[PDB]
Amino acid sequence: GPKFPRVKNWELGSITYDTLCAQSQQDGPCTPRRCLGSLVLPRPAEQLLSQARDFINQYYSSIKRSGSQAHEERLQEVEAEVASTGTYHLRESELVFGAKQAWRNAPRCVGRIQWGKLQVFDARDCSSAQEMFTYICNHIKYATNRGNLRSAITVFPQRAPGRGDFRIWNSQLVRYAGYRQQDGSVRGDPANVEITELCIQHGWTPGNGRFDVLPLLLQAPDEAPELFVLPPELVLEVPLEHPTLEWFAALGLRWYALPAVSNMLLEIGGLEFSAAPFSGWYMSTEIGTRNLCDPHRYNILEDVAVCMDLDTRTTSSLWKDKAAVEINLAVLHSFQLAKVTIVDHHAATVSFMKHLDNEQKARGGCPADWAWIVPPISGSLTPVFHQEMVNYILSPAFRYQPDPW
Amino acid sequence: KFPRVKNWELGSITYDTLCAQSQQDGPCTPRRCLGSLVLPRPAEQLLSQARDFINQYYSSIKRSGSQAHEERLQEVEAEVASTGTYHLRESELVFGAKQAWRNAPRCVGRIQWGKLQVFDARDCSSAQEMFTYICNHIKYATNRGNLRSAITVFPQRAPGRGDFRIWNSQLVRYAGYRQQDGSVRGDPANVEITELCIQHGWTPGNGRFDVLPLLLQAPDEAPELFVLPPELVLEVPLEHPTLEWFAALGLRWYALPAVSNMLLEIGGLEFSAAPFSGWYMSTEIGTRNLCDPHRYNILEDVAVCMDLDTRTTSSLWKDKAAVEINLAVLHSFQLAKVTIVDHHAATVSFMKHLDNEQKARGGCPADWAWIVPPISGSLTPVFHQEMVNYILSPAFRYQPDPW
Ligand code: HEM
Ligand code: HEM
Ligand SMILES: N=C(Nc1cccc(O[C@H]2CN[C@H](COc3ccc(/N=C(/N)c4cccs4)cc3)C2)c1)c1cccs1
Ligand SMILES: N=C(Nc1cccc(O[C@H]2CN[C@H](COc3ccc(/N=C(/N)c4cccs4)cc3)C2)c1)c1cccs1
Ligand SMILES: C[C@H](O)[C@H](O)[C@H]1CNc2nc(N)[nH]c(=O)c2N1
Ligand SMILES: C[C@H](O)[C@H](O)[C@H]1CNc2nc(N)[nH]c(=O)c2N1
Ligand SMILES: [Zn+2]
Repeated sequence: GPKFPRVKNWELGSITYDTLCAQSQQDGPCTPRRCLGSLVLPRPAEQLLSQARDFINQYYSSIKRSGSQAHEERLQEVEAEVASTGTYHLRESELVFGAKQAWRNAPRCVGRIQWGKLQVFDARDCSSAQEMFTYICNHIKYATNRGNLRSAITVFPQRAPGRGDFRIWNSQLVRYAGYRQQDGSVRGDPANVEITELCIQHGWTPGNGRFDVLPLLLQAPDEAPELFVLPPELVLEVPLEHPTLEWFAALGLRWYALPAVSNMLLEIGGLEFSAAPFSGWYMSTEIGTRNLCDPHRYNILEDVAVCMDLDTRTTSSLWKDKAAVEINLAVLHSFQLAKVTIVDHHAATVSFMKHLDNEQKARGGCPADWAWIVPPISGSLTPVFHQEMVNYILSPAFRYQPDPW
Repeated sequence: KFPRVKNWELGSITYDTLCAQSQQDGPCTPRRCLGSLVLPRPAEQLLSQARDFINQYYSSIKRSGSQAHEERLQEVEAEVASTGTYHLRESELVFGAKQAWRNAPRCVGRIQWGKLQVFDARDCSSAQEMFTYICNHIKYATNRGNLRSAITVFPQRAPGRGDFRIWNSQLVRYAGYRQQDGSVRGDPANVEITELCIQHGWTPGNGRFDVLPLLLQAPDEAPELFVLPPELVLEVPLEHPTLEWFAALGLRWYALPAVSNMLLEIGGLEFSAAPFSGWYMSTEIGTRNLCDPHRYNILEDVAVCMDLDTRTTSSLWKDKAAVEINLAVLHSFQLAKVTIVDHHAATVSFMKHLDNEQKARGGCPADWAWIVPPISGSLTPVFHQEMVNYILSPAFRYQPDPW
């Protein structure tokens, strides 16, 4: 019957039609001849005006005022401003709506049940690297909130014609050092090799531990970046122990409480906020499966299996699956004990199914990237595994952007 | 512009150029991706597919462009022009079946693709004859537990008449008996086929693991019922290497996975009954068949036996039971000496396959959501590997249920 993607849940037998994808203005990487959905990197003038008009229409709808005089004056305001300046500026309440809408729009986030609850710090008055540092520290203090984490975003000035960008160089506000060795290996987190070497080229005195917190490299328009060390008491970490395996604590493993992405671009109504770091809380599989067990990350699967006395010489003992489970349980248990917000992959995905049902009623669909939504252990044990998903790009949005160097 | 395909664990990059040869559209468009969807959203026609397939064949035997080739193309041409259809030589059929398996994007076992026993059953005129061919196939493929991949191919679709079909979705399937209180005894995926069997006269049982009969159908005839002789259906009792109470759950599974409702398309010709088999990957039995909520759904029972905290997701009880159940399956198949492959060995060998395919053909169509196992995804190398999905022919396809 309906001319929109049919979407099926194979566990419960239920069908829906996504009508929201109609609202996609921006193409993704797929064509009728080939599906490129599994690729991680999906490879103005009047152009700005129409993005702006579209965003202002979205704002007036969210407050139920489409067609009103407040609505048509705001449009006229926006084009007048572009008319003479080439760009325009967002009201405070517009920025707050657009930031939540960007989270809500993100196909790869499983945490969107929470989308309506986001503290938006407005930092569009910021004019130096020192000041960014102050805002960032404020963000971390508020978001961390002694372990009872609160979702938050801090928005720095938008991109502007000619003038250089605001940029945080690090990919997260909290990142462990990755030190390349003589023996070709790496101490710390291999993911952070490059940002580590940049920090050093820029005058940071490197440690040599597995869990050295990096300084921040902050860049204000048309200036070399500057280096700022986070005060250690601001950076809450959790030491990792296991509820029954007494030796697990002796491994000296740890992770930080606050995940906070700092290198993504927040785009709203054509405006481009190149520095707009955002934070929530972790799903446990991010730490316990990916960060600790990826072969190219900490890679601790073998060491843990040896302690558990598993047969690591044969795949069919499932030593990998057993070790990974215990690591995940340790992460959950240690966060619980420390009273630091965290969510397991079962709670997370159940809440995402609720989110999908909310959005079906509210917008008639929800863009979602199945390969990312499904957890990296125990996939089919979660209800998202059995749920078809339609992936597409809406604006406002979080986007990847080239690295500044 | 061709796709860049990156592996994120090793940082290596390929380009897929094989996809340029795709002639069929997939479910996606520029505006939206539909890859996680499970089901799909004249003479010159047949003639191009035929020419193209005959060209694939002669190329493969390196006898391309020449005499045997040009004459084979004329034969196909002469036959289509007069009859609106043609027929394949046995050795072409053999090439086509292997190539259809090779091209299947959802298949993690393709390293094996060159090793396929092909039974030509195109001289089949009755359900009875289909039954005999189906038994030889089971007997050959099972091989007392040393499983061997096989396909049996029945007579192709013809404009004039209905299809040869096997109603059952696999050759071995456990009964599912719906209760008046909604609930199911046996395998809830097989409720509708169980019911069809009874309607066509089968005496039901009441076990959790009662093996179904086959419903075989010769063209335009009511389907016919046939019982598989119990000694043809090899089964493995499930026990656990260290948990003695596990055996007592009375769980088992059959050795031979043989798909029997898909359509085999070669050279524009369609083979509506062409059952195929190989061997199981352990996660198919251990994770999906026994732990899916809408399958036998044994996760809670196992967790209670292991004495775990059921009250909370965050004890990871589900993850712990799943792992033991998969362990039980591998141990049990190893003990009965029946071919099985675990998901680590399987995905490791699929990686080697992508690499062979890259050198040979310049790409490999693969469906990431189906290749990555349903437990321990990121623990296998495939998780970390970008994959391009597209339809090449020869191919296995879905087709509608005959009832
Ligand atoms: C409330 C707690 C939250 C949880 C548990 C959560 C969970 C996640 C997870 C697990 C991922 C995938 C991570 C990975 O594999 O690298 C993700 C992606 C993402 N989330 Fe969240 N999220 C939360 C809140 C937030 C917030 C506050 C924002 C921004 C306002 C956000 C925006 C994103 C974006 C943009 C991505 C995808 C990044 C990319 O495409 O590469 N989420 N989320
Ligand atoms: C030799 C051992 C083999 C193994 C271990 C294997 C493994 C698998 C697995 C795990 C799947 C996913 C099935 C599911 O989740 O339901 C699959 C899909 C498939 N395999 Fe295999 N395979 C093997 C051999 C074969 C053979 C011999 C054929 C046919 C000649 C074949 C054709 C297929 C096809 C067509 C699919 C796709 C099914 C669909 O689209 O629904 N495979 N394979
Ligand atoms: N490689 C780099 N740049 C770069 C360029 C393009 C993309 C990119 O990756 C994104 C996707 N993946 C990465 C992280 O995204 C995440 C990470 C964690 C995450 N998890 C959470 N629970 C939350 C974070 C924030 C709110 S919830 C949610 C999203 C960030 C990194 C650099 C490394 C060092 C300096 S530049
Ligand atoms: N049944 C429905 N939808 C439907 C229709 C066609 C196909 C389908 O799913 C596929 C996926 N999967 C199924 C069989 O595929 C398999 C199964 C097992 C398998 N495993 C193996 N190891 C092998 C089998 C043979 C050689 S290796 C490899 C492939 C078949 C579902 C309907 C619901 C309501 C009205 S109609
Ligand atoms: C190749 C593949 O796209 C890549 O490994 C993806 C798979 N799914 C993922 N899912 C999440 N949430 N995060 C990731 O980094 C990835 N990696
Ligand atoms: C919606 C989703 O695509 C569906 O559940 C798929 C996911 N991946 C799968 N992968 C395999 N091998 N088998 C399956 O049945 C499925 N189910
Ligand atoms: Zn796609």
